[PDB]
Amino acid sequence: PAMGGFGLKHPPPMMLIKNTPVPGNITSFSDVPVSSFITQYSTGQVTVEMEWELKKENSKRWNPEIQYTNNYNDPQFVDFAPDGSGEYRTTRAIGTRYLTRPL
Amino acid sequence: DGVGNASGDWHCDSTWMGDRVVTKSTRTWVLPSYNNHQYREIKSGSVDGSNANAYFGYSTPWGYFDFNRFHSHWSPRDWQRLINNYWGFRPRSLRVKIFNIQVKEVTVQDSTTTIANNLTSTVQVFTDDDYQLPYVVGNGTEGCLPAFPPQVFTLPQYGYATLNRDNGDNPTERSSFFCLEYFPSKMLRTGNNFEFTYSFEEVPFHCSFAPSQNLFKLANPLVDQYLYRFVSTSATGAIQFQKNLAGRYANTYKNWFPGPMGRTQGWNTSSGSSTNRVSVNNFSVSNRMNLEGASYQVNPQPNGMTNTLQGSNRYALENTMIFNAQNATPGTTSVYPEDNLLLTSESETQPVNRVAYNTGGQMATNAQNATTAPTVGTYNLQEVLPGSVWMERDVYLQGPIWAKIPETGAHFHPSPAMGGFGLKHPPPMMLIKNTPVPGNITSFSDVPVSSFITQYSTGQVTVEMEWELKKENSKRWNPEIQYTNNYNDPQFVDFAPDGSGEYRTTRAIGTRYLTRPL
Amino acid sequence: DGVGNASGDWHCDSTWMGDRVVTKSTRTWVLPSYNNHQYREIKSGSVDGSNANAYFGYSTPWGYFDFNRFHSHWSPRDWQRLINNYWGFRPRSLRVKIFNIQVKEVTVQDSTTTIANNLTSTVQVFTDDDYQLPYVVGNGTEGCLPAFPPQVFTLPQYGYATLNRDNGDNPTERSSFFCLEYFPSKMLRTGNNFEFTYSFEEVPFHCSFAPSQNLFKLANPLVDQYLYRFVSTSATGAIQFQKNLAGRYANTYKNWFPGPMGRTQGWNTSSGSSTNRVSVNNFSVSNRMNLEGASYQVNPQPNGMTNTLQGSNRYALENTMIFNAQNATPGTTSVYPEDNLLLTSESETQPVNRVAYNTGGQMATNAQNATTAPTVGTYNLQEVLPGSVWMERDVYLQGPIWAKIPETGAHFHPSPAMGGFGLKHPPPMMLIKNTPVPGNITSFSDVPVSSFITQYSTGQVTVEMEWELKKENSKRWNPEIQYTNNYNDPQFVDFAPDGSGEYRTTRAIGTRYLTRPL
Amino acid sequence: PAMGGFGLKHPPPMMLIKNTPVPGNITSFSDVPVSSFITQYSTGQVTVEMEWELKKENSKRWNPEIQYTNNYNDPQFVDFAPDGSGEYRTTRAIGTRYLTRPL
Repeated sequence: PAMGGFGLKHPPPMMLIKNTPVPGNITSFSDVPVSSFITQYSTGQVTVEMEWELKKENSKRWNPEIQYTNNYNDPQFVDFAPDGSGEYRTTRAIGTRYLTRPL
Repeated sequence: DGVGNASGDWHCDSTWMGDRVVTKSTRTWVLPSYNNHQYREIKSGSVDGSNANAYFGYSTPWGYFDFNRFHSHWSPRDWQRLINNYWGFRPRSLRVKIFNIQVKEVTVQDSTTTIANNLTSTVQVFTDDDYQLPYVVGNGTEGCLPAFPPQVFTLPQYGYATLNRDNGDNPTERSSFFCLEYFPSKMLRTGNNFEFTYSFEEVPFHCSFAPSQNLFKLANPLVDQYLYRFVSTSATGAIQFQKNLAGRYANTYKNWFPGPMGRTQGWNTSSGSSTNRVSVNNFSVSNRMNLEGASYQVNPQPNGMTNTLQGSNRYALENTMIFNAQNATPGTTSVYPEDNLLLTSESETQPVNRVAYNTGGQMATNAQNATTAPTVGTYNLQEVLPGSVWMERDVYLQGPIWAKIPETGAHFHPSPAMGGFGLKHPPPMMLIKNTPVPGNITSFSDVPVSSFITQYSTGQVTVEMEWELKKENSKRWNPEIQYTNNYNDPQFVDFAPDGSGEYRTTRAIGTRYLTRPL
Repeated sequence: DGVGNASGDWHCDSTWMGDRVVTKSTRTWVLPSYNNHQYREIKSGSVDGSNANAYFGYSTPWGYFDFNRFHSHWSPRDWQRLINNYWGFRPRSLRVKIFNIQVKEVTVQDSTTTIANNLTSTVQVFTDDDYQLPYVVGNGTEGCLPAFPPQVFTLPQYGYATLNRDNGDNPTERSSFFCLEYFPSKMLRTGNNFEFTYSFEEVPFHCSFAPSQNLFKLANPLVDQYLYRFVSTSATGAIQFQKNLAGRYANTYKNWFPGPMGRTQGWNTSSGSSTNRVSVNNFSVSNRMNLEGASYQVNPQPNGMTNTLQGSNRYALENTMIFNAQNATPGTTSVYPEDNLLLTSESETQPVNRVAYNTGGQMATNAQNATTAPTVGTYNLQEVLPGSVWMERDVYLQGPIWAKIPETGAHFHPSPAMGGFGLKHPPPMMLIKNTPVPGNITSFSDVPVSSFITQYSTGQVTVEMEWELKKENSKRWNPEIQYTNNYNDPQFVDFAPDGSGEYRTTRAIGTRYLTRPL
Repeated sequence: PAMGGFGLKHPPPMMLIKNTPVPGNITSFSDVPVSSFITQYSTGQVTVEMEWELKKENSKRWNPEIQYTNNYNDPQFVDFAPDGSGEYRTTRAIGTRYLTRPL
């Protein structure tokens, strides 16, 4: 995929969900479908647990490498954490390419 | 399990069984929805003219259970029955349990609030077993199970201060944010109950006995010492000696030394108010330590001293623990006189610890020649010396049980300045919050929902501790001192509710009543 | 083991056994002490007026063994015996061995050099099995076991270029330094020997056959096609069709397409020198790719083309592999004419690959209306299309065997532009150096010693490969073309030493002689 | 120890070494010890293999931590690597306190 990630022939199934409808006060027959419904909404919890496989790095590089570090100067707030109002802040886009390898 | 079936019973008793006593306390709590289910970055700049009051941290939507006060496990009559008969004790086990939960949905619709109970709402609960979160339980903070069983209490809100920068309200690159939802909790609906058990590491007993011998009067007062002492110099500069007679403890050779000391100031209580200097703001003239460029008051100073000398009204107030008879409301900045305040006194230690308002001693300031005379210089602070002995602060019914020792790596004699037991792995913190239930949302928005139904929860909490006791075996002949209900012209009964139903407690009961020959 | 006992024998032969041939070659090497036992940071700025020549890297004190040329395993007569009888081959195993080592101590004392042999000196040796070091073996670099067994060779010095900054001689934060002493070597004194074995992954055979059918003449030339083709438009704009007759391959419908192509320029060899344009510096007018803001010449271009059209003297020199008959010395910047140079020709592929100096084809540039006429536009480059077929470059006796595929993650058709087999895990690199022996030091100094005894080492190296062959089973009637020793008026024998003892090789023997019906 | 490290009651033994002396050409008895020696020196290899025990970090910190990173600007040379002449360079003193822990 042009946007990064893993291309899959059979990716994780789509999980759809909806609130089964409950009719309002109907009082007479009509071969026409009922259109009066009680307004409802649902809430709940969802837990998703993934397992990943990792590829250990085994380099014989001598000098030190580059790492992703929390390098800010004169921080007025902590990144990746909620601010005064309770809104989550994220000022950086952390990628994945930090370690190196001799081509 | 079920809605119409109780999750647990109310157990609240004590059971003495020889060298062990098991206490049990149940209480009703109430948990508000703090911070509307959000995390807020709380911060403060220098207040009161002291940049030590400047912090940076986070307030969470969680509340916690605190069982770190003695009067949450002991009744005044079971405390008394302990301090009059044993030489020490130490906690052995713990076993908390939460049950009979009830979530209520509040609604202010139409300027009129209607409290209905939600049967499907949950409550989240987890114990921090590995000590991965900032511990806030052992710092003398309010919010513990009330002293009186009938009383219902609100759980306090969790929050913590993390590293701030240059004594300001800004963070450093090391300031950390802990997400509590990132821990595996357990969810409870009205029919469920939570259980948790723990066992203390070996800790040394607390010593609930006072010494009946002065540390510098351990020698026999009938026999003399076979040691001599330099007493003076003759006109010929020749040094002269004299034998150490019997009963002359001012001159005997000693083997052990009193413990650490740091002079504080002493103020006279009521009787002597006249003597105290008038109108003094202590802050400017108090004992303070500096940490990162800020001055913090170190009350109640390190262990090894006695705030008062038995028989006097003078007090080393900064070396004292001061509680309050009548419980107070949050945010009170009112100035109170000594009356309704319980000033603890550690004088049953005077035989071994030094007074905190006197000079610790005198030592030499120079070297005497055929010219210069010998000079001495009194010192105000002396720290630990090899071969010194002291007694630790005492515990009170209204005081803290344990404290967590900071895991820095190096420390000396881990005993909290406020009394209690210092522990490497203290009883886990038990957090709890009301799982949020969204209001009427009607459309997608990648923005998080902010409309919530207002709810609160109630329930019961039973905490059962087991203690180990150290039996007293003294061959004292005459009778000892006991803690007794000695009041004169009682207008009310102490440790009991008054006319309105408010619990009264006019005394601070300590632990040092029995004695022991040093 | 012992000083006066040989570590190994000299095995050098070939052994054909059906579908397998095992070759064996032994050679004598010499290892200098490079960089006086030190690591140096080598770097260059833009040279020749091209910042692509600007690098930054490290030269180490190690030397390595390179067996990546065919004539290091095959004699000219065993090569010939292979390309005349088989349809392909591929390597199966490898087994190197170093023995009969001898370290010599050189001394120039008194303006006179005396070579004595040190019996206690060692030699260090390790193979990079996990590919943790920069691979430098498969890049057409000199330093491989000589072609002729009698010849003694010096091992080349190891070194590598790492990331440089902005096409300059400075490093980036990602530039890496690899310490080779940080690998577990094996030490050898005169009586020891080193062994090492390896086995290639499955790789597809090389196809040593030329096609005997044009790709666009696969249809039967007697039968017509049942398909029609738009031939023209009538005066009424009405489209007209016509059937595809037999033998008219210009118009038949095809099923397969030739492969990729990228036009290079074509230059006429001697015979036609007159035609070539006079005095042209190719650099400015060559095929080049840009990588990080620098222009690199991409010789010999990607696979899928033929540098020449059989029967002509014109050559696509940038799509050609050019070797040298008479081996040359390091640092030579002399300009050479075609004479003593072996220009390889890939024309036995012309039936399937396109010429590199002609336009690849024509396609449409617009849309015809009642106004505009149909227009075509010749293209110079076309990459891979679905349903295309091509033949890979051929291998030569004097050319490379394998190449290492860069482990970036994504790649298409891993076949090295210089021919050979592309491998994910190619034969490990075998490094070797002379363990240093300090001069006369006489006092401590936390500074490393820089005075060393000058030494060099000699020894033998045997490398035995096993190859798999693909038997030819053709039902061709007439005789085929073979590689034959066809010289006229020979003044010397080829592939043999001349009067002085120098090995001659006037031909570049390829591999495509046999044929196959497409 | 005031200089850091581990204080030990029985630290790794000291390993001493010297070149056994070889006398020069002596030619007659003398109850006096010989003082004429052949000048010599020795060379060799030394391998030292230590085993260390590590304490895994298990923090529930959310935001990212600080790491030791190869953060240089306009590098004229690579650190922790030999320069043009072959001399090893080291411009930084790497310590050990990077991760954090709630007191």
